[PDB]
Amino acid sequence: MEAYITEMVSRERANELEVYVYVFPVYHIMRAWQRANDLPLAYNQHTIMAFSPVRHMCGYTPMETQKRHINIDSPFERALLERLIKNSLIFTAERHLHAKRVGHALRLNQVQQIRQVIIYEAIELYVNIIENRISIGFHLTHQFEYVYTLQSMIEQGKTIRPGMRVVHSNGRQHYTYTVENVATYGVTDRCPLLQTSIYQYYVEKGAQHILRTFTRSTRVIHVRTKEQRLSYAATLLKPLCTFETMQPQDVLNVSKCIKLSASKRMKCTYRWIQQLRAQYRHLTFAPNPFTIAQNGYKLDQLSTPKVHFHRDYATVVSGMKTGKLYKGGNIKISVLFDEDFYLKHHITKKDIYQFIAVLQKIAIAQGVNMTISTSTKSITGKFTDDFFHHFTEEVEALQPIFAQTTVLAFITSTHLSNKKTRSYQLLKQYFGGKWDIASQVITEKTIEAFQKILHKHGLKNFYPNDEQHCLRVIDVLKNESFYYTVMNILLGVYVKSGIQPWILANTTHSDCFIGIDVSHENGNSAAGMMNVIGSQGHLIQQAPLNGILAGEKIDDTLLANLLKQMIKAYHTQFQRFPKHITIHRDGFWREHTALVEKIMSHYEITYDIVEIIKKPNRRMAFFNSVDNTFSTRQGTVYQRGNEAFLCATNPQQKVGMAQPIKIHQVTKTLPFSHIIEDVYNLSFLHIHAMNKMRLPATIHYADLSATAYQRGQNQTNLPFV
DNA sequence: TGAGGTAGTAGTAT
Ligand SMILES: [Mn+2]
Repeated sequence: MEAYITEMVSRERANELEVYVYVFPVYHIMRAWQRANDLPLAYNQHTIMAFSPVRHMCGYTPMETQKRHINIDSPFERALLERLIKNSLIFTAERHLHAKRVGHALRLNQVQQIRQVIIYEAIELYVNIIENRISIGFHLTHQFEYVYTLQSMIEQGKTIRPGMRVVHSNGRQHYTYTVENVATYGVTDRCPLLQTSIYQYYVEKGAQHILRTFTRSTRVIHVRTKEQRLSYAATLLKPLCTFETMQPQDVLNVSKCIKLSASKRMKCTYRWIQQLRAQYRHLTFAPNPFTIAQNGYKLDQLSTPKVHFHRDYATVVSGMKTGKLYKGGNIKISVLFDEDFYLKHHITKKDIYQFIAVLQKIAIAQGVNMTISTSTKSITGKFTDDFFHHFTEEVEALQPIFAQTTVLAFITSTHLSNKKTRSYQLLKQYFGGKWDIASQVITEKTIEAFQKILHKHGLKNFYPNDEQHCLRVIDVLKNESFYYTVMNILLGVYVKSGIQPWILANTTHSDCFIGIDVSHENGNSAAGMMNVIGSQGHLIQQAPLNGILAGEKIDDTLLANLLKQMIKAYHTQFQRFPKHITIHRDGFWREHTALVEKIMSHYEITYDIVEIIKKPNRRMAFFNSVDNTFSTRQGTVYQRGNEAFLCATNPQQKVGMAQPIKIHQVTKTLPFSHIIEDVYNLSFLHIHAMNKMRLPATIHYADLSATAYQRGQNQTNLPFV
């Protein structure tokens, strides 16, 4: 009943390894040496490192050669030794375990074949030197390949098209290409760039077992990558297998296969790692090197925080069941009903308004009183099927109608999804973007589910302005699974109209939180800076944060202005300066710390900077020796120095296994345990959803805001539910 | 788009 991680710590030391170093005044030298000598090597700017002497120099003379130990005071040599260890492990895996290097991973034995789709297990490896100790980390994954070549595809009657991505796969070979155009040259005719025919090229390079499969019926396919413009036969190329291109039935089955439980995933990972280390011999490990005791980690268990609605509650769900919201008020809603509901799915405006009435009756028990606007009688029927085909042309005149209100847009899913209409994108970029008008979209699927559940019980006649019937519907929905759908819709409306459903019951150790998230994509790098002003969970402001481009560091001046603005916002809304500010960064802190120090020393505020890593590429679990099963516990921390792994979620077997979060503190103002607890506790502020998110609010809402900003979509401040 | 979880969809040959 002990904790495990997917890491190993070597029993040697970084400076106790005897390595050979060559210095040149150099990729091609290393390639020639690997070709001639069959050894693992590594390179850097002008240095080559090896575990054994290189016999054949291939006509190259280094100035000096040493057999020695590395200097652990130089990042250069530590990185070089890490590369050498990684390459030696890859070399061992390729020779003694039958692995292949595909992309950045090692393909392993095939595990399942589903309708001309092959699933291969894979694994990827990481090497780091942590204070004169060598640590090896490893992650399991999956890969997919077809069975049929392009020659079989052209035989079956299909047509090859430009822009399709294809793969050349053999033993110890793997290459990725894009189809340019099918050529009519044929194998017999000489290829223009090849200076001869494909058959002649292969027979010069060795006929082997490839020319035997060649025949005059095969075709020649051009290939376009970068500028090389390769070209060869259709017998060797295969279409790429990826979840995007796979057929929906294959997508369903393959997704059902690559979603393994904790036990299967961890047992497979450890089985292959033990097989690999039975052949590796440059480093040694314990008989069981996978426990956290062997890795130097400390184990801590966190507890669930309490939340505040009007009294303290153990969980969010119970508080939402039988509580009143932290900050209620009045909400002015509207309706955007398209006649396509009635035309295609036989849903009338009367049923929509009965649904909205049930929403109002649910909301009134939570201290929220929302009323329908009176400007929904002039237009009557305006959102016809032709309206959505001219949304940009017909949207301008509707602004006075929907001014200062929250729009409940009832739009059919086809209009939202179809590329000709693009209802969701245009609706968001107009309402929330140009007019700052919140809106919650509901598709016909939700209303059809509601009607089906009504039909299951006694529908009767839902009279308008009837209390007994709406109370009965509320009671029947109380035990339904559609209840969470209703509650998520209501929470979205609340947050988009300035309602705060709950806060943290207890105050955090820090006084204020600032979250930075840069999500660089294409040629426009938008970002979102937050300020969770409360140590209780409140939000005060947000930032545009879009000048930065190409995902580099934030400019010093803009960062200075943004922290100044955030501090001023705290001072104005609290009438005092905060004692301590904790900064959460999404990714790696690449900003300049001197400006932060100067700015927050001018105001006499202590600060801490914390990095949160969304994808640590590691997995943690508890092994139960009695039953031989791996499990996971929410709120588990592995601690080593100023780095930690946190389990902040509890999924079930049908979806997979929990993803840990990695936390890294780069300052020393506060204890690390307090920082870990704050990160965990800010993840219970999912005021938009009934079920729990994994990241803390400072960066979850930051990534949502940045995503909204890139797409072009104290008053309302979180209109992105 | 009712919402989250996870896991890949991610993050020198011719
Ligand atoms: Mn939403």
